[PDB]
Amino acid sequence: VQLVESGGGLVQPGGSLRLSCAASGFSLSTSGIGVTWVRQAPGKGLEWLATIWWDDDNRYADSVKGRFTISADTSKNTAYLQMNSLTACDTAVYYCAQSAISAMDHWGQGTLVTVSSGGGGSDIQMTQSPSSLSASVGDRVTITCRASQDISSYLNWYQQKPGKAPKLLIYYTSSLHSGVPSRFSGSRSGTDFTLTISSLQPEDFATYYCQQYSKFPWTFGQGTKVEIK
Amino acid sequence: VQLVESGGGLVQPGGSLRLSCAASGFSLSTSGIGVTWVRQAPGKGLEWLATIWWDDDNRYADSVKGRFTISADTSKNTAYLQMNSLTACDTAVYYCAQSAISAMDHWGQGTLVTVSSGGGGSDIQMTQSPSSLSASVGDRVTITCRASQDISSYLNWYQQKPGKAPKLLIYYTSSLHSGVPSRFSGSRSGTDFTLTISSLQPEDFATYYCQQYSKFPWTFGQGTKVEIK
Repeated sequence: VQLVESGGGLVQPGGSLRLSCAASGFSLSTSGIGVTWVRQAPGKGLEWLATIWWDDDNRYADSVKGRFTISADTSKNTAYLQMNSLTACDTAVYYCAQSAISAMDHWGQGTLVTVSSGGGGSDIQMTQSPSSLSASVGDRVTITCRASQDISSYLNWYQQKPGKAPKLLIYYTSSLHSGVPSRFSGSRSGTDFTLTISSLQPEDFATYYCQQYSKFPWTFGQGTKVEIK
Repeated sequence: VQLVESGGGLVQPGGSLRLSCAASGFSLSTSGIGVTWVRQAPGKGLEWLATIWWDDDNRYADSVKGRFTISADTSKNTAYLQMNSLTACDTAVYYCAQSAISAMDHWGQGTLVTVSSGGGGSDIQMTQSPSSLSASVGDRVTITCRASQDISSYLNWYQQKPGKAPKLLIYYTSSLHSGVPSRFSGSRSGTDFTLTISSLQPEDFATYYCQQYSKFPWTFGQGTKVEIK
């Protein structure tokens, strides 16, 4: 028994692909036989996606429901996975496997599906430090942010409280947004950027984010949570 | 200036939603004005999605390209995010924000979009231990796996080598797949399951996965990598 897989490749987001899985040495119409699709994102584990049985019964995972359909064509003795409206989160090696009556056997060799519209470059990665800090009212607080490439001074800082939308604090590295208290300031060293709170006030416990706009895509740091001691 | 957001909610995978963002105190047609959409997955940071400017220029992130479209309706002074073919990975609070000429200001209050077809229950979570182990040829090796609920004996074990498809080793807790060497065995204690390799051979360095089939969705453990010392 063999399952001979084909299809896959690099496709733009929103696009569609059909994977095929030709059965050899058994018939998809035989009572007890099912075909299952499983995927494995790069560096990750195994995720079940869908199973279809000889009697038409079928199940789908929520990760593909409403977008992918599984089928078995008894005239070609081939199973298919029709993927529509693909996203970057669907990037993975996709396997078909024989199910029988219950365990997955005789897996296909897998095919990589990568969903991307990008060139070969990388987005600008913003790294903040620390990811959390503890402070008391009255403390001086400094938060740092660095970019994976030169962004000149095209950096903004935002504050976000739980359950609230972000608020702009500083634009273009050092310009205080009008209405924001002057205890907030921003600076850069040419390797890094710093947000300083000269004397922390009770209303300043929040999460702070940097954001570059040197180029699209605009990207944010991971956030720094300023928490009470 | 205010941006008044509306829309969102709980929607099935593959479905569509339109978010709205009504401008107050400024006009979307004014030179220099843009509207940007940003999202925040539960517990995570901020992700830029798309910007549209008064002069029609626009940019989209790869995470939404081909599926979502942004627009500005000058007759209603309202901006929109049309979301199509939604996935679970799109679950997040979505914000609109005013851009101007460059920083995001006057953010909307955010709306939660949750993409799910599920009831209120949880999938069965399989936890293996350890996630990696070091061994020498000839060693006895034991790998454990537990389920977040009672799966009886409906558990399989698989082996996966780099670049290869998984291979079934044991089904229904303790049944060796024919052709697999007898040094592999499986057992259960009623709280846990164990895969044992009585004497590790060079061909056994691989990653091992457990998998439950008590119910759909079928779920896998995170894997245990058996590596050389």
